[PDB]
Amino acid sequence: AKYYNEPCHTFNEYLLIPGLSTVDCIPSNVNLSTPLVKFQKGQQSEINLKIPLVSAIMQSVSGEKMAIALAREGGISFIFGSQSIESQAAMVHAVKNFKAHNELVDSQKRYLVGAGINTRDFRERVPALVEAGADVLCIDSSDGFSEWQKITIGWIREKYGDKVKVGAGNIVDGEGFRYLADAGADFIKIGIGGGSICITREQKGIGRGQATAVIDVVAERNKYFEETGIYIPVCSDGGIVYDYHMTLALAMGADFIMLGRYFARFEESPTRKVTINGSVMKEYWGEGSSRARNWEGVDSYVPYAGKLKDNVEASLNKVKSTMCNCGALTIPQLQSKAKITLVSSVSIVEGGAHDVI
Amino acid sequence: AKYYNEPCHTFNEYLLIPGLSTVDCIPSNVNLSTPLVKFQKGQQSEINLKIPLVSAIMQSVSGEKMAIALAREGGISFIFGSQSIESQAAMVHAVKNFKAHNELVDSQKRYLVGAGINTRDFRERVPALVEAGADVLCIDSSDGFSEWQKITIGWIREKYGDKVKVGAGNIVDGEGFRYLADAGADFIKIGIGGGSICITREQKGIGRGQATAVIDVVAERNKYFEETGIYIPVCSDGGIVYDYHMTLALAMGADFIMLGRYFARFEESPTRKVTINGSVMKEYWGEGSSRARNWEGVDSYVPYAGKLKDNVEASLNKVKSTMCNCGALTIPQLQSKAKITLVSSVSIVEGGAHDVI
Amino acid sequence: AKYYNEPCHTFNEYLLIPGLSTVDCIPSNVNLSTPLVKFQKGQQSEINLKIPLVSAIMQSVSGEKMAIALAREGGISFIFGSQSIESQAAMVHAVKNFKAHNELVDSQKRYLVGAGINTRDFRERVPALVEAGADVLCIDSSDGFSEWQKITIGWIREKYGDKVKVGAGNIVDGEGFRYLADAGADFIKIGIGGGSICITREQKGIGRGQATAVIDVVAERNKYFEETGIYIPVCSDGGIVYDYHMTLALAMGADFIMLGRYFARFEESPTRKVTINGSVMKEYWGEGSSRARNWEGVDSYVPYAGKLKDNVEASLNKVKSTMCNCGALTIPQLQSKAKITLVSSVSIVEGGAHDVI
Amino acid sequence: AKYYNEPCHTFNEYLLIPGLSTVDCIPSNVNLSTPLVKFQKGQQSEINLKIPLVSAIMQSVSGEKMAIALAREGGISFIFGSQSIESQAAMVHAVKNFKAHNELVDSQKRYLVGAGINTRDFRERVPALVEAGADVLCIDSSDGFSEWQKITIGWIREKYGDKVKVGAGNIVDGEGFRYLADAGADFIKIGIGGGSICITREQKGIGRGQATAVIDVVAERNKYFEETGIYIPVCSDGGIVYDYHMTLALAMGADFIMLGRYFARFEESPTRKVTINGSVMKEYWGEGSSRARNWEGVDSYVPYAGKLKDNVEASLNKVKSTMCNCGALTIPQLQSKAKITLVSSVSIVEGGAHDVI
Ligand SMILES: NC(=O)c1ncn([C@@H]2O[C@H](COP(=O)(O)O)[C@@H](O)[C@H]2O)n1
Ligand SMILES: NC(=O)c1ncn([C@@H]2O[C@H](COP(=O)(O)O)[C@@H](O)[C@H]2O)n1
Ligand SMILES: NC(=O)c1ncn([C@@H]2O[C@H](COP(=O)(O)O)[C@@H](O)[C@H]2O)n1
Ligand SMILES: NC(=O)c1ncn([C@@H]2O[C@H](COP(=O)(O)O)[C@@H](O)[C@H]2O)n1
Ligand SMILES: [K+]
Ligand SMILES: [K+]
Ligand SMILES: [K+]
Ligand SMILES: [K+]
Ligand code: NA
Ligand code: NA
Ligand code: NA
Ligand code: NA
Repeated sequence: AKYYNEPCHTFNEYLLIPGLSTVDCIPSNVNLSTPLVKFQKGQQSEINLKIPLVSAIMQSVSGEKMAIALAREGGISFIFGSQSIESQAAMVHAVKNFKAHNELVDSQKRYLVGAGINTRDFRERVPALVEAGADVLCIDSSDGFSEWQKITIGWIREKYGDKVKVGAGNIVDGEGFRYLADAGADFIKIGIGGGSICITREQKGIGRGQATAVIDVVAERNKYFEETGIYIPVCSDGGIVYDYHMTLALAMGADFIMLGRYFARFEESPTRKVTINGSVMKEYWGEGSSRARNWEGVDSYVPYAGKLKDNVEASLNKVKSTMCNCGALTIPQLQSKAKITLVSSVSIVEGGAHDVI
Repeated sequence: AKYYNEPCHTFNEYLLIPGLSTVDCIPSNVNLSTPLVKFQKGQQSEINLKIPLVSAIMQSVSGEKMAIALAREGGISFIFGSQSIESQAAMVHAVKNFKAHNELVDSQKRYLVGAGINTRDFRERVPALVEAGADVLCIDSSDGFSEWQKITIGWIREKYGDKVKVGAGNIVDGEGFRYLADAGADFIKIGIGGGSICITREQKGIGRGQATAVIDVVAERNKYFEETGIYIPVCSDGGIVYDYHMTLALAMGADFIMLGRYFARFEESPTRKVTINGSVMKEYWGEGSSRARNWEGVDSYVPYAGKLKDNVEASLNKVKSTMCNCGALTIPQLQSKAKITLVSSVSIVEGGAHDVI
Repeated sequence: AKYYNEPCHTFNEYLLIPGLSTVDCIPSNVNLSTPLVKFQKGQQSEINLKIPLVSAIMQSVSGEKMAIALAREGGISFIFGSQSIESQAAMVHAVKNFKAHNELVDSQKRYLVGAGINTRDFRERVPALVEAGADVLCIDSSDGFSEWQKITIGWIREKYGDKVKVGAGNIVDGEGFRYLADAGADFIKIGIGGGSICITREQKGIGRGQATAVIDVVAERNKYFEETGIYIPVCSDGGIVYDYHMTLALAMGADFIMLGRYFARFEESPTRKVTINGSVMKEYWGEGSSRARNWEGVDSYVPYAGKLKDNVEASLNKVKSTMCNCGALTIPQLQSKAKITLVSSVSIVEGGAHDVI
Repeated sequence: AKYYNEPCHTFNEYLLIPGLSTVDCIPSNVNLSTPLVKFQKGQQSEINLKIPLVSAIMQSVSGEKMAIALAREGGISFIFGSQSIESQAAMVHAVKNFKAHNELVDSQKRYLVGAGINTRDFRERVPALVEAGADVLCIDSSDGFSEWQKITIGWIREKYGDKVKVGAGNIVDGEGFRYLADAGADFIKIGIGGGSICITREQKGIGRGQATAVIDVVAERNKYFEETGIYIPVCSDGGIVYDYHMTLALAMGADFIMLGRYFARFEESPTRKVTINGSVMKEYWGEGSSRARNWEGVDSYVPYAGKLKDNVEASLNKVKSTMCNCGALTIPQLQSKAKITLVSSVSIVEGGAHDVI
């Protein structure tokens, strides 16, 4: 077997060390634009998010309401594919024809929307999603290091060339990244085991600390870019617990972030808002739960947070403020200048409130 | 004294990183056969289990019912030797003559069964077990790095040559492995302190993290094979808490796994099924407890799990699925291709369900 | 991004190993004097504290009463600047004209006092503080690695030359130290995230273990001194939980220590003494709490400790005793001779009371 | 300041890995004799304990009854010196004249006994203890790296030559050992902060993990022996929680072990046996508690264990059994052959009972 020199680490084990903050860096001047799909050296991506957040490919997260609400703020949603082809295409169509500052739209001013696909019924599902107006697709899987994803991407390329964009994943190391890169993926998703509703141990025991996974994949992605001139955006998927984890993921090299729990708490998520003992909650279940995969996972509740807009603004304002502490006005600048330290196992306590009531 | 460069680690500190999964790897095509006794380069073992699981040499685990139930699924039980010679031989005889898909049997279609022996009354116990029809024997001890085991194996070789198979142990490092290998053991058992009912600290303070023990012994076993052309199967004994620990043990190099608690929960274990406050439990005590060694250990209860068959199928289906994630269709292929990472002390939390009710 | 070879550590992870204690080292012979502002090689600081403790620039800590009480014992307070310019100058004036063994005073025998300033209204606030009689100033910020601090110090130098002393901060590494050193700071404050009422994670995720921060900054400060002949005193700000942490901070190289919670517990702090369920407490809130910054932080209570005098004497007696264990009669000697070890993550338990009721 | 490459570790972080156990190693053949005072290469110590245990220099542990009970089993007690010179000499006299298999006695068949002394009144206390018949003395201090101990030992040598034996300590590193070795100590005590009733953090913050301290001192002691031909026995004082910690301390190089809590639980300790809510306890307080030092520490209770004899036999039987697992028939052989591993921070759980009720 193959072993590694260091153990893997998660986002909670890292902190950012400030860099020189100049007079021109104030939160309002920070640009959070980021590429969504691959491009060549010297070019710009054909699709750029206005904010680095995308909603998870989950029944309890990315419905039509979510897709519209997020696109309005500059991000994009990936309508879940764990439903009939007709039902998914209907949601995509509804988002693209909803209009019949930071909004993410196409040349026709329609909100952009993505859709998840599987390695099984893609020959029928992909055409339907394309006709419905899907702007980008993404193969939804816990282990993207599979010949099945290569086959799926291959079929798409042979039928649509590079006109149809498709992300692939998930992978957690350089080898997995390279395999999907060579396969033709437009963006690669990183993360196995980090999800809030994913209990690795009680399952297959496959995974890797999210921080280590991102750092490793990003190194391989940068090596790949230098070798081929092709820049492939990567997505840190899962493991975001606190707002600063967003800043860390981006600083470590991720172009954008995929979140489930974070968005499930909003009014726009497709789940039911239920009031339990005085506390308004929202349902949240993983795609691996029996409650979903049958149309491996856990079913739960998340505290109601209200409308997406206000929460995203608050989260990103903190990200922007932190970026200025690090001397960065853009994500690429943050990825270049960030100083990231690991924190001791025997600590973390000093970081939070201590010795006070 | 002699010290080591790194601290020892247990199974809970590791995770598997996926490899390339090909279209031909589906759980149903995975072969879990594995060698039980030593053989020379170019040969196959005289005894191959159909599944890599064997039941512990314990009064509360391996009785005749267990031996039949496990052999039926492809594994083998080691009838406890902590009973009279006549009583143990009777159980072996009963299993071998019970018949008077994955079943593990001899050339006469009779279920295979093993039996534990001690370094004290072997001159009388071994002959009885052989006559009763025992297919394999195993010296039962917490510290197999003993001249007593060499003497026992020597007596068996001098009286039966290589016709009677005998495992030895337990050891936790290369030196212990080599000593028993040179002594003539047919397979060597690994593990001291990892058992669920073994409290190292409150005892002698001897032991080693199970993962480190397996990894070290396997390295020595492979070195031994290259030097002598002799391949000696090794058994990871104890420390299995979750199904994925099985996959890890095998990936680290163990040919098969010995479990106590896992099997004690089944209907076929020889202990009493007792109902406590609405919960059906099964008794489970270690061989070191006063309740047993007198015909150092703890006496306890384990949740009733039902029939062995359904539980083993579920566990192994998960192992097979994980093997496919790692690109392995067989155990030897898994041992060659597995990518195994240690996880941070400051983590493991991200791995399970978090920040959700 | 830039990474580090080792994770950061906090004070609780360290212990001091005794050195040779001579017959002349008794607590009463220990000198705790220390420089407050920069000077050149061969010179002495223009301001030397008689004890290495200064009170935090906080509304709930450094009022006029605190400043007088601390100066009387040899330390200095930094009157909070989170109030009107007129109100702050009034407190400074009151301390300087209060008289109208270890007392810290000027050439006119008046108690010394400091005052915090911000990078916004300094053109008006600084002149007022100078006229009021402020002996030293200090820019109050969580991230001192800013062009704003360079501008502020520059304005002060251009208007007052080196006659007005001004500390800057906070920083946590060599780069931040060097930036403020070159900018002209008279002393540099170290620490981000360590404060008792600062919850890093629930904020920006910026910071560094206090011990590592001090050690790193001190190394850079010593390198700077060797290069330029300029010695810049540094202050360890925040993270002090136990008295021995004071000894550690000083041993690691800090010239003095800034504390908030420690002083808030005293009768002289400007907060209200409230009795809760039989326990007398004192209010304590961070400068980042809404309760303060509006004239990011937490509001709380700290156990009443009584008068400052008796508590400081007790704390420093322990520091002096420990210094003698280390063979040091002065702080510089402690910084040169201290033997400091990190303690295992798997321990710390042996250090406290254990296995006894 | 001086730093170290590795953090310090405690006994709970280590486990012993078995070595070859021969047929001649059974508990009853294990010899636990060990030297108490220094000797030259090729010689034997003038005083050899029959068991490697000595009772702490504490009011709540080593009284006349304890000294007699322990000497009867082969160990020695150090009558506390935190009492009047007359009172301490009386206890020593009573033990030496009490008679007016493994018993530790002098040439006159009288039980051996030790006595603690301080660096203050030794000019009067030492003569009294010598006349009373003390067999060995030991300077009692938390930080033995002091000129005061050198002076004390010097006075003893000048007045009695090498006829009066005197141990010194405590120290935790090679430098401290060497200082006391050159000063003339007959044996050196190791340990600061490990005591069960010693709360390092709430005090001076001085100390070192006991395991690391012993290992380091032993290395220096062996280097010293090779340089001068003088072998100085060392004592591991404090930190023993479990019986196996005894085996570890000895395996790491300590010639004998000093314990407080362990002995306080016995009928022979001088404290009161009190019954609390159905549980018989014994009082136990440190020498640093106000309750003692006035004729820094904690006052507590320890579960009654009964007579010393039966408990010591049980503890040492386990030590002997473990020694045989390691292939050692004597302490020196154990120190030469022991294989000692550190255990992961993320573990230790596997070592104890787990996943069972
Ligand atoms: N285990 C499951 O049932 C399940 N369902 C979704 N997921 C993963 O978790 C991610 C969401 O993580 P989180 O809630 O944001 O921490 C998804 O984008 C996906 O990669 N896991
Ligand atoms: N300490 C005891 O009393 C005792 N009895 C059995 N054992 C060990 O524990 C193993 C079972 O571990 P577990 O229950 O499967 O974790 C046995 O195969 C044996 O090696 N230990
Ligand atoms: N986060 C806040 O609201 C806040 N207010 C003050 N502080 C920091 O905490 C320090 C006090 O730390 P402590 O209470 O002594 O641990 C201050 O000197 C300052 O650097 N932080
Ligand atoms: N801190 C105290 O008040 C005190 N009193 C005794 N001690 C130390 O603790 C040792 C006993 O440790 P323990 O109880 O056996 O863990 C003593 O031999 C001594 O070195 N410490
Ligand atoms: K900055
Ligand atoms: K795979
Ligand atoms: K000392
Ligand atoms: K052995
Ligand atoms: Na904090
Ligand atoms: Na998880
Ligand atoms: Na302690
Ligand atoms: Na165990």
